[PDB]
Amino acid sequence: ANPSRLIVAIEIVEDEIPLTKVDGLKARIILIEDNTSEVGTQRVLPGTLVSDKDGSQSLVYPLFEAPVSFFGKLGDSNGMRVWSTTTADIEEFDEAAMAKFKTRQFRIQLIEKPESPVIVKTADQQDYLNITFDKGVYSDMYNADLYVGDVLVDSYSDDGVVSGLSPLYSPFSQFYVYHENIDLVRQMIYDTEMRVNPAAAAHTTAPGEIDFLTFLAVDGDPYQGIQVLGPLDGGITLGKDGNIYASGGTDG
Repeated sequence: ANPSRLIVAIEIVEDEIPLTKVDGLKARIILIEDNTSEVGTQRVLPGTLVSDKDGSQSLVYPLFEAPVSFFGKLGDSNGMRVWSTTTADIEEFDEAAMAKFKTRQFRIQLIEKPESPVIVKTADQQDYLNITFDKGVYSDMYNADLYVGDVLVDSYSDDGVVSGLSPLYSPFSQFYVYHENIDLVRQMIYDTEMRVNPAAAAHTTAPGEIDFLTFLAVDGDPYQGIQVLGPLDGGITLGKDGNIYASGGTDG
């Protein structure tokens, strides 16, 4: 009756964190479980976090949302991984593209259980897809558009034409990005950090360059104005090994 679904969100509050206090942010990645609402209609809402500093309450910002392509509880076997790029790693990434468009480059990969989980290769047979959460970014390195919304489904799909094989379809039928929420979240972290650690403006020159998922700065270094909350603290670790699955699949 109902597809499984993945909704990724971020819970943030203002608090005194440690700076290894100081005034910055307490954040944690969370999943919202809803297969009822129409896709793209999650709201920013107060979470369960409170602030030791001033009694303020956390807010929860839906970031993105992806429905599974097919009915059934088995759709709950679909999920994904996501991580930001860094001028610290083994692989490189499109540094001039980022420069030009002042946005951050991310890698997303689809996965399936049984779990390590199994990696769903893209059509062109790559292990992962290079994306930006912003529109208009075109990469000369990968000669592709990078915007997730425009490219993911399409990339894990293959109508079979010049391919000659059985049409291939993506396990996720659409990737909806909450642009406004993301911009709201990045600004928040950009501001906080420019204040806390103003040298960080050297490579983080725009709010659009903020990694709001794994909270690494471009240089590779985790922002000094964020204190991340892992599973110990009600959170979810994203990243190369950070597995998240769709849910709420119903058979009827």
